[PDB]
Amino acid sequence: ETHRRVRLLKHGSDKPLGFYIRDGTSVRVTASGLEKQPGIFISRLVPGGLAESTGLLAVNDEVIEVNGIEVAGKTLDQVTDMMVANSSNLIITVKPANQR
Repeated sequence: ETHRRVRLLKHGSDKPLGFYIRDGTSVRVTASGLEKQPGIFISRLVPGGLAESTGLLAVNDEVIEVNGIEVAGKTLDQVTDMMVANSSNLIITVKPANQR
């Protein structure tokens, strides 16, 4: 299965998380069919940050959920709000676009 839950930030609140996110409409084949929906993707991944430190995610990768709570279908505000709340434990689940 393509997605893995990665925890970003368990030590290092001084340094940046090391990644940026982006919103785009993702069309996937779901139980509903081909459905295009708001989705968050990795926009930039920065070396030196926790994202690169885990190095398990890539910029092409698509975000599924954060801390156990789905972001697939939420608004960019809602998902960022997750991340701000999950600042002590940012767990993001992504799937690579080029599969795993």
